[PDB]
Parts: sequence; structure tokens; C-alpha cells
Amino acid sequence: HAPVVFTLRTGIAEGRMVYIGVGGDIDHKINPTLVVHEGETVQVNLVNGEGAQHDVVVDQYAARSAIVNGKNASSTFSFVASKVGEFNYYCSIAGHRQAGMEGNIQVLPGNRAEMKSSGADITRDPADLPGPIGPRQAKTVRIDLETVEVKGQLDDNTTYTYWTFNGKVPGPFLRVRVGDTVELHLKNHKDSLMVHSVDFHGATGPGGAAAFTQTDPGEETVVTFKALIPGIYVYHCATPSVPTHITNGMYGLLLVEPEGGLPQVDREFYVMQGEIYTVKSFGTSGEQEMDYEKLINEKPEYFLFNGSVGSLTRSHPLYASVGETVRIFFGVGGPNFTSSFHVIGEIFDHVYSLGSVVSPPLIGVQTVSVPPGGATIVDFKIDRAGRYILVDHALSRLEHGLVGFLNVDGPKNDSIMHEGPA
Amino acid sequence: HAPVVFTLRTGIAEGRMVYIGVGGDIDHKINPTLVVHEGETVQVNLVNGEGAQHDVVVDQYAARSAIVNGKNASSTFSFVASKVGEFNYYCSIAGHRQAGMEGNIQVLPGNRAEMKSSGADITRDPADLPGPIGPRQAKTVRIDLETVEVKGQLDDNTTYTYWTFNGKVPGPFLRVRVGDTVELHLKNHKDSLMVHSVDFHGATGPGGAAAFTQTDPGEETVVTFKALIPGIYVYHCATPSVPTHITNGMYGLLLVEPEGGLPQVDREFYVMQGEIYTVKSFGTSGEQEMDYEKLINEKPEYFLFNGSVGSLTRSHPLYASVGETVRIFFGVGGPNFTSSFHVIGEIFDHVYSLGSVVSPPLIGVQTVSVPPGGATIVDFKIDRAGRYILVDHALSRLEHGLVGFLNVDGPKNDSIMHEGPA
Amino acid sequence: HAPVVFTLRTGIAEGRMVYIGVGGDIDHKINPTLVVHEGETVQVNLVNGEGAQHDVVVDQYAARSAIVNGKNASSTFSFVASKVGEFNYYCSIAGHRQAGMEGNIQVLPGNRAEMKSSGADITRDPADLPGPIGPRQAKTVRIDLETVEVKGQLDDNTTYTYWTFNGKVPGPFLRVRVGDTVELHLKNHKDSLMVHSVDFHGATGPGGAAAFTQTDPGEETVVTFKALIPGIYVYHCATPSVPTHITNGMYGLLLVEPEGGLPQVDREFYVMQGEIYTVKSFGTSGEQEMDYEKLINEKPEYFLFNGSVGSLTRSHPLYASVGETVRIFFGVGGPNFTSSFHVIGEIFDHVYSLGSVVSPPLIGVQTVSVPPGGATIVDFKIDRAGRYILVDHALSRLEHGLVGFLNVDGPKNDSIMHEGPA
Ligand SMILES: [Cu+2]
Ligand SMILES: [Cu+2]
Ligand SMILES: [Cu+2]
Ligand SMILES: [Cu+2]
Ligand SMILES: [Cu+2]
Ligand SMILES: [Cu+2]
Ligand SMILES: [Cu+2]
Ligand SMILES: [Cu+2]
Ligand SMILES: [Cu+2]
Ligand SMILES: [K+]
Ligand SMILES: [K+]
Ligand SMILES: [K+]
Repeated sequence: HAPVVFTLRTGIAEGRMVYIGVGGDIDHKINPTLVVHEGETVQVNLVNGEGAQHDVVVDQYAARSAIVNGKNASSTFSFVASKVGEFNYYCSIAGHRQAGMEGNIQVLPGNRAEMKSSGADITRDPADLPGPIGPRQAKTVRIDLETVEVKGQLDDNTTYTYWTFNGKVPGPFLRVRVGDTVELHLKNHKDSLMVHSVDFHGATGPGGAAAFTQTDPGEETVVTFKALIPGIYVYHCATPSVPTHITNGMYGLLLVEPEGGLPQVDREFYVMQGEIYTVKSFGTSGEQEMDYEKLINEKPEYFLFNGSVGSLTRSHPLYASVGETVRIFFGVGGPNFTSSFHVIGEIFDHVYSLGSVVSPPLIGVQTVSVPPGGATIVDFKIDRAGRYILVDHALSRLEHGLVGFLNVDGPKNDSIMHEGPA
Repeated sequence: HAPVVFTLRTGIAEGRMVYIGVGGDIDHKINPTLVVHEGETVQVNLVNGEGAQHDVVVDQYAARSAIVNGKNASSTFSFVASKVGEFNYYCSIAGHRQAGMEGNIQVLPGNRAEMKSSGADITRDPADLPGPIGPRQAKTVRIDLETVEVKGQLDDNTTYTYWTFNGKVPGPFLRVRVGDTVELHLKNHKDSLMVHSVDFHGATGPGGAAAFTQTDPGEETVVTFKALIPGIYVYHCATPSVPTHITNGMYGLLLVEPEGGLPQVDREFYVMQGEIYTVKSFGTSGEQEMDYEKLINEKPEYFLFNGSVGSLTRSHPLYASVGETVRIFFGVGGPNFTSSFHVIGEIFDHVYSLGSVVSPPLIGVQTVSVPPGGATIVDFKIDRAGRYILVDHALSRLEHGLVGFLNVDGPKNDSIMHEGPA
Repeated sequence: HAPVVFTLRTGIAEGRMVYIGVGGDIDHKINPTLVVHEGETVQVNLVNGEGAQHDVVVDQYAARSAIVNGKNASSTFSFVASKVGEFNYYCSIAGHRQAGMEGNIQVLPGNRAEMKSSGADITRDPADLPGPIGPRQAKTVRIDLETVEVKGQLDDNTTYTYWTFNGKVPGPFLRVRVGDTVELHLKNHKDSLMVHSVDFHGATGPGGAAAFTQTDPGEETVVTFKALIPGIYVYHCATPSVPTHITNGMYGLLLVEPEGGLPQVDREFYVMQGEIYTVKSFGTSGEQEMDYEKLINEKPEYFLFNGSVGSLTRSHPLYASVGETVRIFFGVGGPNFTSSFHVIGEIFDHVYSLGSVVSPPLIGVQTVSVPPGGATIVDFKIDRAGRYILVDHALSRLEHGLVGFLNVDGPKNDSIMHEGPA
């Protein structure tokens, strides 16, 4: 999977100069044992706590941080845990290892256990969308949405109150044809504390339907609307506080197909990015709560593909085969951040700028900016095997949970890319 | 209009466990009375101050926050104040109401009073722009700007020292034809403390004219420059500190029309987005001042359309009628934030990407990313009535002042969108 | 060149009411002497420290700040230091000058000394790139990169440990033709602490080559890959922590030319933007260190073109002649911020949107958003003389080191732009 990340701050604790764990399974632990599995890439973040000179050296891997001099000075490093066994990490500054700066890394055989928590799985499988529509004539299409507030899994051993369409994040991928009439039935579950609604960016009229869909707990609201313009549209709850309903999970995509349909492709995926603003820092376990000051001042703790940490890496990666042309419908619920959407190891053959399905897509593009409340379509042929990586290329976000895998099976070496000279 | 928002934090004050108001008319008040008008959507933000378990419950409205457990934990909720009267809000956790956590919501008949302050109205009416140039050959054209420093209204009961072109924000919409020779006369009002100037993105040469227009208070500067390339351009003061002059209000748009003009439209509108960085938190009344730390580190307090809170909702909303084709000239003065410009309930028929007027517009677009120092043009046919909502879809900005209304009269229900089934 | 900036906070120090220097050569100095050279533009930022009313008045220049009233209230102003000599600056509030609020501005003849420090010059000269490839057929091209960790100059009297391709930032501009087979040899210098590697956005396959290029210090890695799709591609180090390797300087551009080559142009330039996250605030001299909290929370201290403060203003400005058509290859290493790239005084004739070289470029564009992990190409005819200014139009970044000069010699006044009436 992604690197396993450990943060260590230096300090004086239990009477000695030591390292102290930050977050994860090591939170506030003195000289924590870092437990890792054979073959994992292990990342260690060292932050200087008290202002003495420090590093971290990993005894048999010859991996080390840079030296860190003043308070807050930091160094980050990694190594592949290729050998099972127990290995010391320690500070190499004169006297510090003797003063107390030493702990263990345990490299265990086997695979890391699956993520678990007391929360429900609220992730949307990225293969979970309707396929292309027929060559139909326009018609009336009934859509059902239910709004549910649910304790969900946010990360291993970490939970959060999500608010969702149909129990997952993003909500259902809706797919209709230009000219269709949509008849929406919105039910707000009876255990909901809040009113919920929906605004479709592909709808024309008051609140994008939100003026007709403010729905009390236990009740239903119904609204009919015409789909007048093809495009790939975000939709989201539109009940005040709107950025609050959105951060909690109430966002989705609505595709309005052009008359002829989109170009035919072998496989399509559904991916949306959002932020969560928790009182505790990213990586702290337990029951997380929303922090309003962080929300309104745009200070996110979690950045997420499809609802959760590890959603598209461990829970349900994308899977395709070599030679397939693939399409990702990519949307940004937000509420706030522009995504720089990129698939590492591949190139977008076509990018539907700003979600326009009528204009000719752009050709041969590495990375696309997608604003919150915006969506695009990217298509590309997969020429060869590999683990391709979905990222927002504001790469600090990798460490706030933002990473997905597109797994394509086949040989490591081929004529498109291979080790060694030509 | 837009929800009336109240922030309550919990804590201990006057010898009891209580709610304490934050900002607005309730700042620092204990168990404050929330005064509200019939028909308003009321939003309450609860932030846990001291770490006991809390909620807010509105007696008779069946409206409540989620329970908030640790310090900083937060819950936002809203409700429509449909019934006139006096209603209790209280904490439902055992003992907390008797302990002192209770206040009153007064729902008054009629409408909320207008916004007032000891500041001048510095807002640009969105219909305040010159219309299409006729068919003309290119000619010499005189433009007059005056830089004025003025105490303006920022919000209800709140003021700020604005720096402006001609006393409003954005400055005058300038409109010339490609090939025009522009003779710009820039006067700095004698009462200004600062020198002021102007850089047009549509100008070719030193500082986009800024090298020629550094103008001492009481002086006049004159520069002539040719408009070589059609487009929709931002202009702004360019005297150091340029971000300071921009945040204070010194930005506007220059349209350089292409040869046959832009497509004819029923109505054109002029809107610009910018930020203000105050010492005090958004929503705190009184005389506001610039915070330089917040400016250079991009931590805004106010995000604004046309200069002021309520600028395009209560002061000068956009007006149009059903069936009209409408144009928005939309620019970001900034200084720093890219806008995700979106009109809730409508779809952009045409988007002039990156403000290009020569390249073919994109078709059928929900949301347009516009950088600081950039502008765009969006055109759309308004198919039906409703109140349409201009926003930056980084939606936390909603609750920092960034919202606008485009009001279109007519029935709620029609064939394009109506309540109930098809 | 760019404004000389001094920051003063007010306070009580050494027993009086005074101004105190913040950063630069005045840091923590009481009533500091601001030393400046004839003809420089001087900017003073005044920040209220203790809460009494203050301003700053420059004697004889008649330049002053606005009055600042509460703690943190700020006001910036500037003046041109046109007269050599010594001039008092003082607070005009009653009693404050006698209470101690007074210092000196020393305006010296001649030019400011060149930036110096104990660090290596790590800046890429923007003219340092290979020119257009012949109209040859596809072939095998060898590329060599070495990854080196080096103490570099960040600013005058300030250094940082940069991690680089080939000792400069950005790395070498790489230039191949679509269809080429690229044989990349990556050497990691034996004095490196870290493994380093390479991900090319122009490569197709595992990690964009990163799966094949994790290189221990003192070792080499070789990988061959085909350039399948023309485009302007970012490449960067891809060893965990990736945003750490990127912020330290490991980013560059790879052009995969289309079959015909790019349109012919008179002069090409190579510019990249990135951020540095130091423990100390921007403008603090000395040996700087990375701050991981600032990195991962996206709170930068330096925004940089080509590696360093003053890199494109004083060290290696861009130079061209009137009449030339100029091309800038512009990319954002990041790791985090999208750039609003603009050349003050010019307009882009052609913008290759999202870095697509297959799609028709956009025409007549003032400013372009470039995401981190993305690049574009902008072409423009320079019609007349002037000092043109490359900026990211999120203009607070000017004060964080983000500015560049394009120098075009010739007359100040002409038909395109001149002082006085038409
Ligand atoms: Cu140590
Ligand atoms: Cu909702
Ligand atoms: Cu929306
Ligand atoms: Cu309580
Ligand atoms: Cu000005
Ligand atoms: Cu500008
Ligand atoms: Cu004073
Ligand atoms: Cu590296
Ligand atoms: Cu990348
Ligand atoms: K491909
Ligand atoms: K419409
Ligand atoms: K030009």
C-alpha cells in the first residue's frame, strides 16, 4: 500500500531525553516501537521538540534523517523494510543515545491487518456507477435519494459522523440523457437530526432543486426537473450550513449524456475528493468531531477520495487491464479546495475542460485543476501494466489521506518501460 | 435573504455554565437573545468552549445541533423561523439547562432593518458598466480615473478604510475596441495619504502603465497606450505594497472588444471578487483595520463581491427577466484567492476560458475557475424564474460574505422545475 | 530592482516607546536605521505591537503610513529614495516622538551590494535549456541525472539544504521528440543522505519511472521508457516523503516535442515555481531548516522562481529585444500551490492550456492558472521596450520572494505607450 508514516518529536519525558510518538498507534508513547511489515515503505517524520541537535538513525538499514537543529526543525526520510527482525533507531548526536534517545522498529512477516473501527463503511466503490445509456429517446426517469447520518469509518480505529446520500460518500452516480425529465424522490431518514436537501448543478431553477427539497427527518420531498444541457455535474446537499453538509459527505455526480452518448470506453470509474475538518490532527485515532473554526478558515485535516482514508487503496482500488481505454468521472465536493488531479505513471488522452461535454476535450494532459463544485472527465488508454496512483498533486495532501490505486496486472518490464539500458 | 447566522460558544461566565455569543450583536453576551424575523432561515454555530458535553435545542421548532464532546468540537444547524414569538434554546445534556444553559430566540414580524453604518456605500452596482461599443473604426479615447481613499461600509455596523478608483469597488468598468488609443488621465484626490497608480492587463508596456502613473495626492498623471489585443482584463493600482492597494479596493475591469463586438445579449453585469484581511474576526462590528500578517500569509476574514457584505444581496442585487440571455463580466481582484465562480440554479452556456475573447468559448459549464488578476465572461439564457445565487464554490466563503443574488420574477412551478411528480 | 522592504512593529523596549525591526538586517533592533540606495523604492510595513495609536512619517519625503489603532493593526507604504542623505522617520501621534518613536533612513549613493551568503548558487538560469530539436526521426536519447544534496543560498545572508537534480533548481530542462526512447541514467551522489528517484509526467508506466529509480547514495539506476505523447511535463523526485523531496528543490521540466516541433520563436525561457517551508519567518537571515508542520499544513515561507530569492531579478534575469517573439516554459514544482502566472506589461498571445501541445493554444490571455505538478507554454511578441515582471498573481507572494524580471532595452516613450496626451 501507501507508506506507513510515523511521527516522532524529541523531548524530555519520564526523566530522560527521548523521542515521543505523535498520532497513530504511538501517540504520546516514549521511544515507541514502530511496528511494520516486511516489504513496507516506512516513512519517519522527525520534529525537534526542545531545541537540542538531533537525528534518527536506523541501525541496520542505514537510513537516517538529516540533523535537525532548532525547535520545530524537521526532517523526513523513508526506507523499505526488506528484512524481518528487530532494529534499533537512535540519535547519533554525541551523548543522546546514552541520554535515552533510542527505540525499536519491529519488521514482522506477513501483511498488515485490514483497517477496522467501530464505524460503518461509508466508501463508494469507484466501479459503482450505471454504465452508458442506450440509444433511447428522452424520457421521465425516477430517482430515489435517502439522506442518512451515520457513524462512519474515517481511518483505521477512527470514526466520524458522516451525512450522506444513500449511506456512502460520494452519493450515487446519477446518469441521464439530455432532454430527460427527472423525478426526484428525496427521503430524509427519521433518525436524522438535521434537515437535508439537494442542489444539482445540472438542474435549471431555484437552488438547483434545493428550493423544492428542504426535507425534514422522517419526510419526503419530490421535485421534477428537466435536464437541458449535457455535462458532468456535481450535486450536493443545500441546507444551511451548506459547507458543513458538504464536508460531512453530502456530494455526488450527475452525468447528463449528450444525445449520442460519450465516446465508448472499456471501463469507467467514479471518484470524488472532499475534506474533513476534525478537532484533532490527521492521524489521531478515536471518535473525531468537526471543528468549525478549521472549516470556515479552510484548515482541513483529512483530504479524501470516496469517503475515507484508504478508500481507494485498501478498501476498493480501481482495477483495469492492459490495452483498455479507461474513463474516470472525477468531481470535487470540497467544500473548499481545488484539486490538481493526476494519475501517476499515466497521461490523460482526453480532458473534458470544466466538465464541458459539448466542447472538444483537450488532448495529452498530465494534470487537471478541478474546482470545488466542479467535475471533469478524463479518458486514457492503459498501454502497460502497473500500479497507477490517483493524487491531488498538491502533494502534502498524500499525507492527509489523499491517494488511490489503479491496479493493472502484468509484467514489470516491457518495451514501453523497463529496467536497464535500451 | 442569506441566513442570519449566530455563533455560540459554551463556557463558564457570571458564575454559571452558559452560552456566550461570538461576533455580531451578541459578542461576549451571556445566553444572548437571538433576534430574528419571520420567514428567515436561522443558522446557529455551536462551538464547545470548555470540554463538557453540549448541544443546542430550539424549543417548539424541533431544531437542534448534534452533541459536541471535546473543546473546539462544533455543530452547525438551521431552521426557518416560520412562527412569530419568543422561544427557548437550551442544552439538553442532563443538568445543563438548570446549570444555566438557556437563552431566548425572538422571532419578530416584518423584515430585518437595512444594513447601516457610519461608512459610505462603496459598492459597485453590477449594472453599472458602459454597454457595447457600436461598429466604429479604432480611435483615440479619453479615460478619466480618480483614486479616492474613503471610510466605507464593510458590513452592518462595520467600517473599513477603502482605497478605490472613483469611490467604489470594483472601479469603473472601462470598455474600448481593439486598436483604440487610450489617453488615461489619473487624478489622485488631494486628501489621499498614499500615492496611487494603475496597471491595466490590457496595456502593453512598463507596468501595464504603472511606470507612467505613480500619482502623488492632488496631482494628475497622463499616459496614452494602445489596446493591441481583445480580451477582458483586470486593472489595479500598482504602487507598492501592491497586495495592500488591491485588498483595500483598487481593482476593476477593462474590456477590449474584438472587431465585431461580443455576441449581443439582453443584459450585461459587472462583478469582481476580492478579500479583506481585518485584525478582528469576520462578523465583529466596529471600525476594522488591516492585519498585515493575515494579508501576507493569505488568511482572509472577508470575501466580497463588489466591495461589501450584502453588496449583491441587499444593496444592489442583479435583476433580469425570464427568457433573457445574460452576460457576466467576472474578475478576481484578489489579491490572493482563486474563485470557483458558479451561479446556483443555472448553467453557463458559454465560458470564455481564461478571459480569452478570440478563442471559442467552452459550452455548457457549471463552475469556472478564475485566478486573482484574471477575469472571464460567462453567458447564459435564463430559462425560468427564481432567485439565482452567485458564489465562489469554495463554500466556506459563503459565511465570510461571498454571496450574490440574481432575481428573476415569475412562478415557482413550471415545466422546467416544479414540486411533485411528473 | 524589487522594493526594499522593512517591517517595524511598535512596542516598549529598552525603557521607552519605540519601533522594533522585524527580520532582514534590522531584526529585533530598536528604532533601526533603514539603509537604502539612491533611486530604490522603499516599502515600510508598520504593525501595531502594544495597542496605542501610531503611524510612521518620513521627514522630508512626505511619505507616511495610515494611523494604526489596535494591536496587530497594520499599514504599509512606500516612497522612492531619490535624495541621498539621512532622514528621520517618526510617529506623529502626540508625545510619541518625544517618548522615543524615531529612527533614521540612510539613503546612500550607488547600488546595493549583490546578494551574498555562505551557500552555493543553486538557481537555474532561465536561458539554460536545450533549443528546438531537429526535424529528425524518432531515436534513442540518453539522459543523465545526478541527485545532489547541497547547502544553497536561499536569500541574502540565508541558506538552506536543497536537494537537487544536478545541483540547480529546477533540474535540467529535458527535451525529446514524441516516439523517442529515453534511456535515463540516475546517479545519486555518494554524499547524499537520502535515496532519490525520478517520476516523469511524460513517461508511461510504474511511478512514471519512480518504481525503477529508487537510488541509494553512491549508486546508479537506469531505466528506459518511450515518450508516447507530446506535451510539457513536470518531473520530480518520487521518494517518500515526496512533498519533502519536491519542496527541497527536486523538480524540472521535460518537453516531448510534437512531430513538427513547436512554432518557431526568437527566444525560449525555462521557469519553475516552488515553495519552501522554513522554521523561521520569511526574511529571517541565517541557516534555515524545514518545518514539517508548515509543509504538511500548506503554510509556506518562501515562494520562489528558479530556486532562490532574487533568482530572476538580480542573479539571472530574462533578457530579450523589442520585436522578438518569446516563449516561456513555465511549470509548478509546488509541492502545493497553484500559480496565477502573469507577465506585468505583456499579454500572452498563445497559452497551451493545461500544457497540451496537441490542442490549439488559447489566444490573448492575461494570466494562466498552473497547478502544482503541471506546466504550460506561453508565447508572446514583445512590441516595445521595458522591464516586464513575472509574477504569480496571488500577489502577497511578491513579499515571499516570488518575482522575476524580463529586461527589454529601448526607449521609454513610443506609440504603443508614452507619457502625456495623444
Ligand atoms: Cu538527539
Ligand atoms: Cu444535508
Ligand atoms: Cu453547488
Ligand atoms: Cu451542555
Ligand atoms: Cu493605490
Ligand atoms: Cu496585475
Ligand atoms: Cu506612536
Ligand atoms: Cu529525492
Ligand atoms: Cu508528479
Ligand atoms: K496511456
Ligand atoms: K439556462
Ligand atoms: K505583446
